[PDB]
Amino acid sequence: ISIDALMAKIKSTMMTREQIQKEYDALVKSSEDLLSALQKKKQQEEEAERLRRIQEEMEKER
Amino acid sequence: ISIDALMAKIKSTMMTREQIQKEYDALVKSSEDLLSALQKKKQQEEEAERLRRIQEEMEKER
Repeated sequence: ISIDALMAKIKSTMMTREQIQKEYDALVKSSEDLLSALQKKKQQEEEAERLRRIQEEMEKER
Repeated sequence: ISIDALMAKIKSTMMTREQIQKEYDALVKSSEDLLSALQKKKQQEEEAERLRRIQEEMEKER
């Protein structure tokens, strides 16, 4: 009766909460992947400029 | 740099997802408590009408 309508409403609200959780999870994963790429890019750029300076200090002596 | 802005944005989105999850959890608990009360009320009403009939069948014989 109003029990079965309310059971259906509880099931419908649980699905909405789960689907919204999944969309926010996908926003978080997307931003974290972009963050991971930028952190990697920063490590690579610092790595290269320190190594360039090591070669410049080696070429001054020769 | 844009790394720290993005770390803050990831932290802010995780808080929003958690707070929205909590509000939907409270809608589900609220509907489930109301469902529990109606199911209890239905069991009590069926219980009483069967017991009333048991007393009526006992009083017909006396």
